[PDB]
Amino acid sequence: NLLQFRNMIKCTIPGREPLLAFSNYGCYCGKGGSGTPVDELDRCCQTHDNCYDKAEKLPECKGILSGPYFNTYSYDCTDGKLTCNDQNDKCKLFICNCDRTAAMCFAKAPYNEAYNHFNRQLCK
Amino acid sequence: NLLQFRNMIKCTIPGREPLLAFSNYGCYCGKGGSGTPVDELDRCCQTHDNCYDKAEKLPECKGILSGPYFNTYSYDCTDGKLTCNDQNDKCKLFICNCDRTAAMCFAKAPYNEAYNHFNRQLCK
Amino acid sequence: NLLQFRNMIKCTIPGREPLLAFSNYGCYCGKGGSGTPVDELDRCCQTHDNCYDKAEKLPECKGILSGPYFNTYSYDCTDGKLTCNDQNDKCKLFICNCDRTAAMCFAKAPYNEAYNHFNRQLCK
Amino acid sequence: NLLQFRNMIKCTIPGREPLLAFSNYGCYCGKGGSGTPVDELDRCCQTHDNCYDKAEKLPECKGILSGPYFNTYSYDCTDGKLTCNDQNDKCKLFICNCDRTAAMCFAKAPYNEAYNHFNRQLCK
Amino acid sequence: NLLQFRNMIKCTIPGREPLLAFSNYGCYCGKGGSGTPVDELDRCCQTHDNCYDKAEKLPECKGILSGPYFNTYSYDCTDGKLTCNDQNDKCKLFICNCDRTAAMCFAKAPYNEAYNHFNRQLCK
Amino acid sequence: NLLQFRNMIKCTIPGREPLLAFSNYGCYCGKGGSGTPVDELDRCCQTHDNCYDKAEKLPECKGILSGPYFNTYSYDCTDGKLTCNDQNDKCKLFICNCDRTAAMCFAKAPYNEAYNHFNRQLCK
Amino acid sequence: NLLQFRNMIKCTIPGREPLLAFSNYGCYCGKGGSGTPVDELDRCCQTHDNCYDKAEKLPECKGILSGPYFNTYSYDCTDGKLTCNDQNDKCKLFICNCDRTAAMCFAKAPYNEAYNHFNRQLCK
Amino acid sequence: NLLQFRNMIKCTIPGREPLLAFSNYGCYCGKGGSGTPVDELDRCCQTHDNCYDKAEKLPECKGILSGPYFNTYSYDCTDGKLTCNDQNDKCKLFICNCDRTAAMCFAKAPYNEAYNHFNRQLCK
Amino acid sequence: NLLQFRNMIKCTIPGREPLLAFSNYGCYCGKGGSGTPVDELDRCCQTHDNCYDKAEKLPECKGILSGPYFNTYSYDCTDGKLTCNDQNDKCKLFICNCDRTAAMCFAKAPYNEAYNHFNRQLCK
Amino acid sequence: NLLQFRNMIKCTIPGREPLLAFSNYGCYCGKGGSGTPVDELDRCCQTHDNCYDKAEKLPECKGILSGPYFNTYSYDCTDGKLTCNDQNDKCKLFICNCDRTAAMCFAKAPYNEAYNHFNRQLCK
Amino acid sequence: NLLQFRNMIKCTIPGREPLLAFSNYGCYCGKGGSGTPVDELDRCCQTHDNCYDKAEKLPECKGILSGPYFNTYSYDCTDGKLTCNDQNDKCKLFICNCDRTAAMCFAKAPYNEAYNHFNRQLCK
Amino acid sequence: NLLQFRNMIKCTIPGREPLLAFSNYGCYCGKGGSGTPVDELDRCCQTHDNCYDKAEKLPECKGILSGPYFNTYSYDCTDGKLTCNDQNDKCKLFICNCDRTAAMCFAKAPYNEAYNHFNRQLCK
Repeated sequence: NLLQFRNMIKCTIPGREPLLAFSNYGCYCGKGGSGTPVDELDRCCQTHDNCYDKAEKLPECKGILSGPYFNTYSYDCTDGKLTCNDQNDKCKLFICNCDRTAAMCFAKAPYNEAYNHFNRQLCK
Repeated sequence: NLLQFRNMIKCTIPGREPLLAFSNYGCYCGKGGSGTPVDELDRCCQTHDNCYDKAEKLPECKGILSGPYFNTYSYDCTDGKLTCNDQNDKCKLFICNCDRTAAMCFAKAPYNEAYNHFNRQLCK
Repeated sequence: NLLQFRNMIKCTIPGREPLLAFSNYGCYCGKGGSGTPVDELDRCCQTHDNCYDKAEKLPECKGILSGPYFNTYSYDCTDGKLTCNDQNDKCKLFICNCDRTAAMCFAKAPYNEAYNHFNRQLCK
Repeated sequence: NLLQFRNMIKCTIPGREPLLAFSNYGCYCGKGGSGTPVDELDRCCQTHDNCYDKAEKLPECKGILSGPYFNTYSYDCTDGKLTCNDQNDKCKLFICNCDRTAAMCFAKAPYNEAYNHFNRQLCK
Repeated sequence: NLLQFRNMIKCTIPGREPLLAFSNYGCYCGKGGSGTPVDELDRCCQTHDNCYDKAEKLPECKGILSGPYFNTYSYDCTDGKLTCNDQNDKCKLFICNCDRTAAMCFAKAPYNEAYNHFNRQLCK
Repeated sequence: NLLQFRNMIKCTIPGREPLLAFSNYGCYCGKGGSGTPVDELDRCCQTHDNCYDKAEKLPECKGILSGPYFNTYSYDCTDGKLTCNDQNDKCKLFICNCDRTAAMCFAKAPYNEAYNHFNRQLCK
Repeated sequence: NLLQFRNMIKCTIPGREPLLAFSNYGCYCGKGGSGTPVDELDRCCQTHDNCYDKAEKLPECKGILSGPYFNTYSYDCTDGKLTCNDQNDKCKLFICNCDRTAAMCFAKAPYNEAYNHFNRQLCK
Repeated sequence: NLLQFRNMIKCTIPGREPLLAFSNYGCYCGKGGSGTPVDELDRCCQTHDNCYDKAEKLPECKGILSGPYFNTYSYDCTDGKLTCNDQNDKCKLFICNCDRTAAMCFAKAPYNEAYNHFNRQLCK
Repeated sequence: NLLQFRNMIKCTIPGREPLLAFSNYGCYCGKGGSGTPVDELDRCCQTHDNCYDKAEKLPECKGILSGPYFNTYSYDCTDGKLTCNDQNDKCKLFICNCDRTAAMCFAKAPYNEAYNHFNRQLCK
Repeated sequence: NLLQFRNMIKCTIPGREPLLAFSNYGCYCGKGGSGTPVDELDRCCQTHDNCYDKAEKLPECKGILSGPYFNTYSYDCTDGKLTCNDQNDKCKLFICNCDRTAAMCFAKAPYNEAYNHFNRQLCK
Repeated sequence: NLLQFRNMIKCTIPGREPLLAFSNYGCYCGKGGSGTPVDELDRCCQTHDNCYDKAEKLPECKGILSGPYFNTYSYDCTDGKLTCNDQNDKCKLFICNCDRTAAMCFAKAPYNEAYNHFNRQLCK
Repeated sequence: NLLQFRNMIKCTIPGREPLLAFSNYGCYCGKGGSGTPVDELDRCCQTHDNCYDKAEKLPECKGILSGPYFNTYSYDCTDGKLTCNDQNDKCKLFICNCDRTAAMCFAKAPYNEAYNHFNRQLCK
């Protein structure tokens, strides 16, 4: 779920509040992005969006609150490494993997504070 | 067209008024849906949406009123079956199948009054 | 960018103001469209959208103002012929081609004065 | 229903796409009729509007989809003429006549393209 | 006034909270008209609007808060029956009758739960 | 026309600027209408609105700018008395008469300054 | 309810229309206000708000339309004197008192014609 | 946090999706409520609001994301009983207690589906 | 008044322009705040807001321009101290303290550039 | 006034309905202004606007309804020639002259129908 | 600053609350000046507006809070007269004169309460 | 055009992304004026607006897309200097100069980071 993704970011990027840094960044980080990513971080978010889009169509993703925002999956953060532990519910597993890949993608990307709260009318 | 779609539902589901049962059901049945389906029926509607999405991009679909909402196709309902009788117009034939498939999917799926008039804010 | 795109059209269709003939044409011309294209011209605009969609995902396209709307590419118009000059900047080459392809398409397709300033509520 | 109305227009007026010539003409043709008719054609649309208004207060009209826009009646177009064949359902018969009368009024009236795409703020 | 009207309904139909059963029923109940009444109950509401329409035209009705919504009239509910006690003020009498007639009409008409929270888009 | 009605008011009520007193008065004077009139003057405007509604339906009324707002008629104000002079154009004559009886009605009605810019939501 | 409140004021201040004198007065009169009261009258309206605030929290106030705006209480006005008659329904007694107290306050306080239709942007 | 409150409700009320039942109920359950509670459940939500309001002012509640919506506290749900385990962070403890009291309050209150998605204009 | 408040900040904090440092800091500094403070400085602003809230309800605060935003009090800044010299006007004396207290709290508290121009969506 | 300017245009340009051709033309003709004129006609309107801006500053111009929109001046249209006749009221004379030179300017400028209802966002 | 402007008004005009007599008079006094002045007083406000417009382009005016609304100048009001005492800061001196000139213009001009709370749609 | 203007700035000031440093600086940079320029940099922007204002008035500027925002001019940036190559088209020359002058002005003026993302509310 939303909070689990936030915690996954804390796992890959210690000491830095994810909501207070990735919530509204560039053209895709945050809520409903469009256009072209302003950098590598932003593209991580663009890809994250696409993954979620895929989850909504996944055969196994069906049911109340089974959406990426509310669906609670099982994962572990051990020594800066994340593992998705779901075996039975493949929807929770797909979702977990979307967040894992993203959190890890965020960790390998330069973060520019100037791109925070970017005017999205420029994202076309 | 949509009126034909409604009548296709009546064919496979005589016991219901399509506009009261599938107008605002789940996250995909009815005007613009998003998020992930709440159940099997909702999924039928999501798939329907996709089919219409494909219909618009189909090469055979061209010209005014060739869209799934208004394009009139030829079909038949005899003993609750539904047969798409278009052959020369591949566009109309495609849209017809979108409707025949969804209509049979609607009947071959459970209905949950609890998901009718669904709170779509719970779809993400 | 779009301003360059307008001039490319002026390069391929000398006799007209792109903003008066192609910005409210059919279902897709002019951006912000959907549904089924009404004719060949309308398809041109649709494949032009798709093209912009791909540009926003091209790996080579990252950075402030790298989007197809505002990204300034290098090109030339000599003897009714358009040439995209970009070379090492693949992103800005791809966009230049999107616009090039559309401008030549607009020119080869018949123009239907009746489809200009099209309703759009009819594109469903 | 509206789609049937369009076809009734094609009957009395073969050389025209109804949705392109009457869906936005004068002050009453098409959607938001208000003010004074610009011409005889425009008046046909005001009458039509009034007829539909009567249709909704006809004691015989009642139930889901019995409105002029969605109610399907039985009619005929043979060698240029229109015949309303409803007998039992007087609600359909009425709606059918609303449409038939407007269709013949459209054909028997002058067409002024200067009045197409009319600036309705001039209707007051 | 409207608050009194709700109580008149509680008078002729004891168990229901008028605001839950008659606020979004069919095309006309709960104010906001258009379309064709879906059933007898819906008729009652359309007739109720008409009544309010006339009230706003009665010579006897003028002055601040003389409208049917806010004009407080004199009436009584005893042993399940409604009595309009206005004599000296014809306007208050007319309005009180509009509400009385409507309350009795609701009580006599069948209540089709399927039509509650009805989608007005289908009233055309 | 608009300016003529204003002058007709100056003819029947010397010493006032019609646009400064009848612009937003009560519930029907000006632009909007709705509810029950707050007094006689307001009722005069209510009746005026209705007369204008009848002119839009008048057979003689049809042509560009032949609406009450812009249609210039022929009238006379001589010694506080108004006379409508049109003989050839019955639409202009009807409009002139709507303005004339309204102006005369205004003159017989007490004007309450407190009703200026009345909160029209209280008009129900 | 508010309509009853208006009549209570008419009971205590015979010579005026509550809606013309107390709905846009100062900073607090008329609901939807804040800041510092401008005079005694304005304080009356403030303590009337506070009173409504307490009513929404009174344990005895629960149920559809139990709020101070729409809850109909029992009361009487005889010889310029207001009496709240409710007895076993404590909620509807408390509200009746809120309105009673305000109406007597309005009457005892000086009325400042200059503070009517007050700016409010000045209430900070 | 938000999700923890949701899970606390599942603890006190097994078999029933909290977001799908309490998210938009009555006048206070959900987001920013006003007026008077429609029943006991609703008041539980009114009180919950007040508790949160208190937390925002609690001396110990200070810091980024230490708000009731995002602040993750420690609690346990064992055999339908909830316990708040925080000892060090008194802000997390206050918040936990707000949710605990509410979840437990919800469990002792009749739930009416008709009050779900209640028109809040009636909450005054 | 607010200009005086600004100058009180300059007194205790010569090294800053109050409008660039405390205009949009945290969740409470500046125009309308909500949620819980991000830090000690933010808390000073929350407390300030409350003080102003009290100022409005103070009995001694009455009349036009007696609000904290525009009410001018008498005070003094000598060697970075700040002394409220009002004695006869208790309202002005109260507001002055609100400002003196917040001003000294601002100086006796840490400043975090990371919380300046804070994303208030993170305040709940 | 408004209607006079319209008639002045009919004087200089017979065979056209000024409100039907100059209402929303280019970027300055009508109501709005902004940007660069699309041609000479548009420039005439741009200049007109400026003349009106000068009249509002004219010393002689002051009094209720003495603005360009409502101020009735004295002029003559004789054989396609316009003459401003005011001598006593210099404000009416100035206004008349703004309308006169504009009407004459319109007559010397080519009228492009394609510029009607121009998308004013392209005017920057 | 504006508060100083108010006091300058109290100087030349002791028997009036500036915020109640000039904050919404005519077409220019107070806030959204546009159109033609209704009277001499109204003109004083248009001039004032123009002066402030000049103040913002004065080369001597620059920096935070140097605008006419927030910039504090030094002035004097003794036995009814106003004296601008700024010498070094020519920006303040200018603003001060803008205010002084308007204040004396207000006093030396007629006051028409009929023009208070003016309907600015009559300004065109 | 604006896109060219951004590049002219990249010419005279290599390291900054113009959109990050000059889009929300002071009161005038980034379009949207009013107030008094805060510093030399802000002056540059105000002067730039003025320039655009004049451009919209140059006799030499007419036709679709001749405005300073979208009018594409001919220029060159070589070895850190800007050259406007327009000769045949004075309008394009004027605009090109407006941008050139501005770019050079930005480069010469001090950049006060504290004024970036400045609150326009303080420009009054």
